[PDB]
Amino acid sequence: SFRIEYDTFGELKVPNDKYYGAQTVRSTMNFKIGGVTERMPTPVIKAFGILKRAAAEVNQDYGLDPKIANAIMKAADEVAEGKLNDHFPLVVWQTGSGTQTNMNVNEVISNRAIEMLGGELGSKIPVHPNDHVNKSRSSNDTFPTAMHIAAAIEVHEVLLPGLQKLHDALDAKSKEFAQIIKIGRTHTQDAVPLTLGQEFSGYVQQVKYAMTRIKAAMPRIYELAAGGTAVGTGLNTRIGFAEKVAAKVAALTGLPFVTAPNKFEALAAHDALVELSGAMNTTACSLMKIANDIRFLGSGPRSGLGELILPENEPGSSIMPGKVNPTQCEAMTMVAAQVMGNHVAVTVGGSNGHFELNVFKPMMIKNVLHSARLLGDASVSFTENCVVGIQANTERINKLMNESLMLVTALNPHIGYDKAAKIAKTAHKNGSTLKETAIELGYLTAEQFDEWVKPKDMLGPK
Amino acid sequence: SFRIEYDTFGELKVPNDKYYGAQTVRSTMNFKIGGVTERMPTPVIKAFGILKRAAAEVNQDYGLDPKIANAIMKAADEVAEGKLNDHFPLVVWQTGSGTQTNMNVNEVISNRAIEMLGGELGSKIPVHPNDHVNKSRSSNDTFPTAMHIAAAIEVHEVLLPGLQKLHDALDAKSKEFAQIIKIGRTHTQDAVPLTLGQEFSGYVQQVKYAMTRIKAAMPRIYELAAGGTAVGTGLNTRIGFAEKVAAKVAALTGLPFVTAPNKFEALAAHDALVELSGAMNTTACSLMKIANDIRFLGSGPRSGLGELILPENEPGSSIMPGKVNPTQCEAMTMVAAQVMGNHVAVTVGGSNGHFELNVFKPMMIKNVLHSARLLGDASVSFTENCVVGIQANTERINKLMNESLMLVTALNPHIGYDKAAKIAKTAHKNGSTLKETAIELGYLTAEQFDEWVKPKDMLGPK
Amino acid sequence: SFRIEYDTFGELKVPNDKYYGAQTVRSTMNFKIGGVTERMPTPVIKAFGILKRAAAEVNQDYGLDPKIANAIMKAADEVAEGKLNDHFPLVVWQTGSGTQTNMNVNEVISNRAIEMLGGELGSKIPVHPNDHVNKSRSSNDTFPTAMHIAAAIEVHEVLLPGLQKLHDALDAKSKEFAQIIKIGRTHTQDAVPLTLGQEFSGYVQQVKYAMTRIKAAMPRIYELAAGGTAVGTGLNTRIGFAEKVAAKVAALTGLPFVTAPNKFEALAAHDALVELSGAMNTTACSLMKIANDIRFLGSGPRSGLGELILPENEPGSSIMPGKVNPTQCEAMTMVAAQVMGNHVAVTVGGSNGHFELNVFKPMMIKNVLHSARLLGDASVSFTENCVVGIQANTERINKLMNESLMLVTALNPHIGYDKAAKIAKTAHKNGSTLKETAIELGYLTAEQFDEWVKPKDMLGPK
Amino acid sequence: SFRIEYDTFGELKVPNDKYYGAQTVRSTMNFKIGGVTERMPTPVIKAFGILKRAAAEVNQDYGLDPKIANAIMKAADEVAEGKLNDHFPLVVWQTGSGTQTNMNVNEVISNRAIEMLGGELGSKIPVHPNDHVNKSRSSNDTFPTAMHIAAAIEVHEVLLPGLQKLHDALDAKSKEFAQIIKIGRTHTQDAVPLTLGQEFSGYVQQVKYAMTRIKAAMPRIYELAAGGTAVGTGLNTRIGFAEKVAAKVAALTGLPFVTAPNKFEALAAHDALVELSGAMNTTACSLMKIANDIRFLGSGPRSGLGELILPENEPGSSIMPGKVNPTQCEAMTMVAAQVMGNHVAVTVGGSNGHFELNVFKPMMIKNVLHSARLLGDASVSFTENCVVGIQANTERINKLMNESLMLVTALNPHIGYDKAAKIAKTAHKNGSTLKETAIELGYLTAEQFDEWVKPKDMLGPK
Ligand SMILES: [Cl-]
Ligand SMILES: [Cl-]
Ligand SMILES: [Cl-]
Ligand SMILES: [Cl-]
Repeated sequence: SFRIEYDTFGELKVPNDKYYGAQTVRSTMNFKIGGVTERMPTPVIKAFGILKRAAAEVNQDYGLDPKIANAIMKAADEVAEGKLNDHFPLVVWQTGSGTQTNMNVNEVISNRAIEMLGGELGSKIPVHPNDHVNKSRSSNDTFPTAMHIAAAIEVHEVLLPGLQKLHDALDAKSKEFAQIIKIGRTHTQDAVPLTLGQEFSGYVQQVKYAMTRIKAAMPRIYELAAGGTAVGTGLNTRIGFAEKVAAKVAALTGLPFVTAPNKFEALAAHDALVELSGAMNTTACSLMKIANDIRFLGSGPRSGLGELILPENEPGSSIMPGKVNPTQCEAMTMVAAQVMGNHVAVTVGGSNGHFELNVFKPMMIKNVLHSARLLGDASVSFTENCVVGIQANTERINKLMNESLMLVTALNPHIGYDKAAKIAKTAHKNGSTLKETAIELGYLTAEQFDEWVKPKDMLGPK
Repeated sequence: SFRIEYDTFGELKVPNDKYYGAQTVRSTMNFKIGGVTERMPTPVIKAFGILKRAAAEVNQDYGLDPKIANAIMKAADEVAEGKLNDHFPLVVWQTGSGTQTNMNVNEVISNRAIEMLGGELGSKIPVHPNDHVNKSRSSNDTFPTAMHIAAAIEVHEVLLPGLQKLHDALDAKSKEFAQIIKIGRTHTQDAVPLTLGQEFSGYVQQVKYAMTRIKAAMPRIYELAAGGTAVGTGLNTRIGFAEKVAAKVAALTGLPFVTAPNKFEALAAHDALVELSGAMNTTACSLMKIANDIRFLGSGPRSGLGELILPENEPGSSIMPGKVNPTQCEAMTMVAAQVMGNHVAVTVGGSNGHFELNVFKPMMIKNVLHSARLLGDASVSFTENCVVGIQANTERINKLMNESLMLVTALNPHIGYDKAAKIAKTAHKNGSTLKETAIELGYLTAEQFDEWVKPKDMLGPK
Repeated sequence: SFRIEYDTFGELKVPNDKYYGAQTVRSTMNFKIGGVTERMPTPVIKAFGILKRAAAEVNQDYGLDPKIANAIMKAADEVAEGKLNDHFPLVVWQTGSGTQTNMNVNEVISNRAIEMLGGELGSKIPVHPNDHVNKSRSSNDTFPTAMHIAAAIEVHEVLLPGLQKLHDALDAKSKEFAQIIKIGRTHTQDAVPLTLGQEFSGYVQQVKYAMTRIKAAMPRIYELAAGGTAVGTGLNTRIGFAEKVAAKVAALTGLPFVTAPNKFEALAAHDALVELSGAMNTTACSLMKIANDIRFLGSGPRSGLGELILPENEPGSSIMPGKVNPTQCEAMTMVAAQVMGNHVAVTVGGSNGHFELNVFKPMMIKNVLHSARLLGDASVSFTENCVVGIQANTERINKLMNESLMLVTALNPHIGYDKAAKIAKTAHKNGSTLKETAIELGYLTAEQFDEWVKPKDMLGPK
Repeated sequence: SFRIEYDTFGELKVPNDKYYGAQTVRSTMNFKIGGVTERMPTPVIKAFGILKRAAAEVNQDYGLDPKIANAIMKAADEVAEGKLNDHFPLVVWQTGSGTQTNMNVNEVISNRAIEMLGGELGSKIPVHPNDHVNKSRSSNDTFPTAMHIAAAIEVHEVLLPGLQKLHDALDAKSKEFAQIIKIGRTHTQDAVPLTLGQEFSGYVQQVKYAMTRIKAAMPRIYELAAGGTAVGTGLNTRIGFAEKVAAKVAALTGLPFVTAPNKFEALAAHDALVELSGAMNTTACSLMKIANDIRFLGSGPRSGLGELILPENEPGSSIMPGKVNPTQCEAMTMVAAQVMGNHVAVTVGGSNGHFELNVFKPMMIKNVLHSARLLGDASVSFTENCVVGIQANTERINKLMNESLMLVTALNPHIGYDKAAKIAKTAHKNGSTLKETAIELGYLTAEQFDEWVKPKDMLGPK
C-alpha cells in the first residue's frame, strides 16, 4: 500500500496512491495544528498550479527540456483545475514563508509528470521536484506569488460577482419601492418621511461603493513577487524571468498581472493583502448595516416594525403564521462580524514582518481568502433567498403614515408654527391622529387638511 | 520669563513658574506628537506621586535624610493630590519605557521640595532628582508600577462604582416591572411572552457578571514591578525594598498591592493590562446589548416598538412633542465601541514585548485608563439620566398583547392544535385578533377565551 | 440510492446512507456559504450528542418510553463519540440561533435510533425527531447549551493540557539554563546581565498566568441554558428539567456543569464566550512574546543574536550548515495573530444581541473553538518540536559577556563613577574590551579586574 | 461672574466671558463622560467654522440679510482660525448625531457676531443661532459635513506631508547606502547578501504605496452630506443649496469637495471614514515594519545586530556611552498599534448604523482624526530625529560579511558543490571563516578566493 522514502530524519512510508513525497510527509508530522478544516485553502493550491505551469513554459527559454516542460505543464494544469486536491495535506500553520506548501506542490507536480512519462513514482526521474519543477530557483517568492494570484482570482470570480448580484437586486427593489412613502427613523425615533426606494437607494450606493473600494485595492495585488528569489535581489534566477513569468500568468488568467517594481517590498511585507482586507472590512460594515436594517424592517408581524415581508426559507409552524425568521440576514451579519475579525488577524500578521521576509504569509492569505469567499457566497445567498423576494407591507405602512405625528410640519405655512405645535402636542397626549386633533381644536377642516398635508410633497428640497 | 538649565547636549530655557527641569524640556522638544490631548493621563501622574511618596518613606531605612525625605513626601503628596498637573507636559508618545515621565516626576518633586526647603529652583540642592527622589535606583520598573497603581485606583474609584450604580438601578426597574407582561422577541420576531422585569433581570445579571469579571482581573494588577530595576534582577536596589515599597503603597491606597513574584514577567510583558482590558471588553459587549435594547424598546413613539418611555433631559422641538432621542443610549454604545478598539490597541502593544522590556507601556496604560474612565462615567450618566427614569408604556404593551398571535397556544388543550392553528391563520389573514376570530369561527365563547388565555400562566415551566 | 422526502417547499432526495432528513437537506440548499472548511465544528456536534443523551435520560421522568429513550441514548452516544460526523453537512453560516444544526442532530439521532429498532429510515417511527429526541420542547436553549459543553470540553481536553506541557518544558529549560549569565536587552540595547534561566522563568510565569486566566473564565461557561426554551421563561418545559439535565451532563462529562441562574442572560447574550475568548487573547499575547523572543534569540548563526540553538525539523541544505529556520516559532506566532482576530469576531457577535436572543451563536462558538484548538495544538507542537530541544550557545554567550560594555558598573565601588565611565567611554570609541582599556589607561591591573568584575554578583539586589 | 439664560426646562447660568449659550450649558450638564481630554477635537470645531462661513455666504442668495451674513462670516472665520477654542466644552460622548456640537457652534457664532454688532450676549439679537446661523435648516447633515471637511484637511495638512517627509528621507538614505553590502535575514537567519540601499528601498516603496492608498480613500471623503437635512430627502432646504455650499467649501479650502450623490448613504453610514481608517491601518502596518526593522538594525552596540548607528537626541548615562535607545522607533511603533485599535473602533461604529442615521458619528471622527494626527506627527518626528541622522556601521558590516557562511555558493562553479559544502561545514564546525577553511583544506589559494567571491556580483539576476 506504501512506497518507502527517506529524509535526513529517517524512513517514511508514502501511500502509493499519493503524489506527494517524503518532504510533505515529514511536514505533516511536524505541524499537527488544527485538523482538516485548517488545510491550506484550495485557491492557493490552484494558484501554485498556474504559477508552475507558467514557469515551466518560460523556463524553456533557459534550458528546460521541452519534453519535461510539457509534462510539468500538464501536471500543473491538473493542480490548477482542482483535480489533485487530495494530495495536499498541509495545514496553514506551517512555516511562515509557506515554502512547505511550495515543496508539496513541487513533489506532486513532478511525481504526476513522472507518471505521465511512465516513470517510477518517488524517483525524481526524469522530472525532478527542484531541478525541473522549481527550475526558476525561486524560494521565498513562490508563496507570495501564489497568494496574489489566488486573491485576484477569488476577487474576480467570487467576491465582485456576488456583490454585483446584490447591487442589482437592491436596485430593482429600490425602483419597485419608489412610490411607497414611509415614516423615517433617526435615533430610532419617528422622523420626517421618505420612500422605501430612497432608503433602498442608500443600500445600493453602499454596495456600489464597496465594489469600487475592492477594485481600488487590486492594482497592488496584481504585482507578483516572482523573480525575487531568497531576499528580493533575484540572485540565482535568470534576467527577464520575472517579467516573462508575470506576463505568462497574465495570459493564463486573463488578469493584468505584472512583476513587482520593488521585490524587497514584495517579500518583506504584504501590505496589499492588508489593504484588500481593509476594503472587505469596509464592505462588511456596509453589509452589516444593510442586513440589520432589513432584519429590523421585517420584524413583527405585530409587535415589531412590520414594514417588509421577507421570504420564508425554513419551514415554520402551522400554528405560527406571519412569523418569518430573517435567517439570511443572520447569516450575512455573522459573516460581516467574521470579516472584521479576519481583518485584525491580517493586520497583526502584516505588521510583524522581519527584515527581508514577512513570515506570516499562510495565515494572512487564509484570512483574506476566507473573507472574500464568505462575502461573495453570502451576497449570493442573501440576494437569491431574501432580497429578490422582499415585499412591502403597504397596508401597515400607509396606516402608520396617517397616524404619525411627523407630517405636522406641512401645516406651518397655513396656520403657523405654534398652531401646528399645539395640534401635535395635543394629539400626542390624546392618542389621536393629527387630522382628528386639528379639527377637534377647530384649527382647520378635513378638506383643508387633505389639501395641505400631502406627503408626496415632503420628499425633497424646495 | 525663564530660567536657564543645562543638560550635556546644551542649554535649555525652563519657564520660571514650572517645577520641571532640563530633562523634561529636552523630552518635550523631541516628541511633538499629538498635542495637549495626548499628554500623560492624570491618573498616571497621581500614581507616580503615590509611588515616590512610598519610596521616600521606605528609603529612610537605607539612609535617606529625614528632612529631605519629609520634603519629598510633601511634594509627592501634592503630585498625588492633583495640585501640580500643569508641570507635566510630556505626551504618551514618548520612549516606550515611560522613563521620561519618570524623570518629569523626579524633577517636579525635587524642585517643589527645594522650594519648600528655601532653595533655588533647578539647583538640585538640597533635593536631587536622581540621588534623592530616585534613591531607590529604579528605572524600567517605575512606570510599570505607576501603571498598575493607576489602573487599580481607577477600577476601584471609577469603573466599579459606576457599574454598581447601573446594576442597582437596573435591579430596581426589574422589580418595578415585574408584573408587566409583554411580547418577547427572538430574531426580532414576535415570541412567547415574558415580563419587562424578567427582561431587565437579564441586564442585571450581565452587569453583575461584568463586575465579577473586572474584579477577577485585579489580582495580577495588584502585583507591582517596583524593585526589578533595569532588567528584572533588582541590580542596584536594596534587599527588602521591593516588598516594603509595595506594602507602603498598599497602606497609602487601601488596596492589596504586593510585589510581583517574577520581576522579569513584570517588565518584559504587561499581560495583566491585557487581561483587564479584556474584562472591560466583555463589559462593553454587555453594555452595548443593554443600551441598544433600551434604545430600541424606547423607539417610536408611533412607528417604533414603543414599550418604554425614556426620560427627556434636553429640550426638543415643540413641533415634535413625541420625539425623545435616546442620547444617553448613544453615548453608552459609542463608549462601548471605543472600548473594543482600545482593547485591540492594548493587545498589539502587549504582544510586542522584546526580551527584558516591553516598550509599549505608555500607549497600553493610556487605553486601559481611557476605557475604565469612559465605562465608569458612562454607566453613571446612563444610570442617572436614563435608567432611573424609564417608564413602561403599559397601555401600548397591553394593546399589543391582546392583538398578538403568540398567545394562541393557550387554546391547544381546550380546543386542539388544529382549531387553534386555524384561529391563528385566519386572524393573520384577516388582520383581526385571536379572540375575535375564535368566536366568529364558533370555536369558543368570549368567556372561555378570557378564562383559557391567561398570559400570567405562560411565564415559566409547568 | 436515495429515499424521497418532502417539506413545504417540494420534493427532496435524501441519500439512503445518510441519517439526516429533509430539514437538513433544505438547510444545505439555502445556505451555500463557504464550503466544507466552514462546516459546524465537530466539538459542537459531539456536545449535541452529550446533551441529547442527557435529555433522553431525564425525559424518562416525564413520560418518555424507556425503550425509545434507550434507543435515543445509544444513538446520541454514537454522535458524541464521533461515529456519525459524516451526517452533519451544515455550515456555520446558517441561522443565528443554530437551530438548523439542532434539527440536524434531531434527525440523525431519531433515524439512527429508528434503525436500531428495526424501523424505516425517514419515517419518524417509532422515534420522532421532535416528539421524542426533542421531548424537552427546547428550542433556542439547545445550541447555547451545546456551545458551553463543547467549549468546556475543548478547554479541559486540548487547551489547558497543551499549555501545561509548554509550561513544564519552559520550566525545565529555565532550571537547565539557571547558571548561564548573558547580557540583557532593553529597547533592544545591551543591558545589565541576567541568566537564561531568569529570562525563561519569565516565560514560565506567563504560561502559568495564562492557565490561571483561562480557568478563571470557566465558571460562567459551566452555566447551561438548557431549560430556558424560547425566550428564557422555560415555557413548555417541565419543572426540574433544567437542574436535572445539567446535573446529568455533569455526570456524563465529569465537569461541574450547572444550570444558568438567569436564563434570559443565557439566551440574550454570550458574554461567557467573550470572556473566555478574552483569556485566550491574553494567552496569545504571552505566546507571541515567548515565541518571538526565542525566534530572535536563535537568530544567526553569525549575523544575528545566536544565544540559542534551536532543533532543526525541516531538512536544510548541505551547503548551508548552522541555518535553522525557527519554523515552530513561526507557526506559533501565526496562531497568536489568528487568536487576536478571532477575539474581535467574537466581540462583534457578542455585542450584537437583540432582546431575548443573541443570533450570532454559530460564528461565536466557531471562533472560540478555533482559538482553543490552535493554541492547544501549537503549544504541544512548539513544546515537542522546539522547546525541549533548545540548546544554549554558551561559547558565544560568554565571549560577548567579556566584550560587553555593560559590566563596567562593577568597578564604581573601587575606582569611582567617573573613572569607570572613562573606561567605558574609551573602550567604546576604541573597539576594546573593558579590561583591555582599564589597564591601558592604568586605572587597575588584570588581577584586580577579575576580582572586582564578577557577573555572578550582579544578578540580584544587595 | 455669570449671565442667566433660559431653555424650556429651566434657567441656566452662562459664564459672562463665554460665547456659548443655554443649550451648550444644558448639554455639558447631561454628558459628564471622560473629562477635558474627551472634548470635541479642534479640527472638527474649525471645520464647523468653515461650514458655517460657507452656508452664511450662500444663504444670502435665499434672503439672509447681508449685514447679518457678514457678521456671521467674520465670527465663523474666528472659529475656523482657532481663536474661540475655549467656547466649546462638549465631549465626544454626546448625542450620536453630533447635533449638540452643531448647536454649540450656532450659539458661539451668533453671540460673537452679536458682540461685533454691538448687541447683548445671549439675546439672540440681531443674530439668531437657529434662524440665522442655521438658516439652511440643516440638522443631521451638519456634523457629517464637518467630519469630512475635518478629515480631508487633516489628511492634506498633517498626514500626507508627514509621510512625504518620511518617504524623501528614506529615499535619501537608500541612495546613501547603495554600495553598503550586508548579510540578509530571512526567518531572522543569515541569508544571501543585499545592500542597505536595497533594504531601505523597500521601506521607500511602502511609504510611497501608503500615500497612494490614503489618497485613494479621499474621493468619498470629499462627498459632503450638507443638504440632506433630517433623513436625507433635503426637506426644508432650498434647491441648489447642497451644490452651492459644497462649492463654497471647496473654494474656501482649496480641496475638491462636492455634494454627496446619495444623501441617504451619507447620513445612514460613514463607510468613507471606515475606508480612510483602513488606509491608515495599512499605513500603520508599513510603519510598524519600517520602525521595528530600524529598531533592531540599530540594536547593540555589541550584543545586538549593530548595522545602524541611530542618532542620540536625549542625553544618556556617561557610564553607558554605547547605549542609544531608539526612542523615536518606540513612539512610532506605539502610534502604529494605536491606529490599529482606533480602526476597530471606527469599524464597530461604522457597522452599527440604524435606518436613516448612523448615530456613532462623534466617536468615529475622533478616532479617524486621532490616527491621522498621530501618523503625521510621528512620521515628521521619526524623520527629523532618527531617519536623517542614521549612519551605517560599515566596519561591523564588513567584518560580519567576511565571517558569514552565506557567501560559500560563489565557489560552486570554481570548485564544485561538494567541496564548497565541505568548506561551509568545516568553517561552521571550527568557528572559522570560509577563506581560512578553504585554504587550510588545500582547495584554493587566497588569490583565487579574493577573485571568485565578489559580493558585489551577488546582488541581482544573471
Ligand atoms: Cl517556480
Ligand atoms: Cl522610585
Ligand atoms: Cl433537547
Ligand atoms: Cl448650516
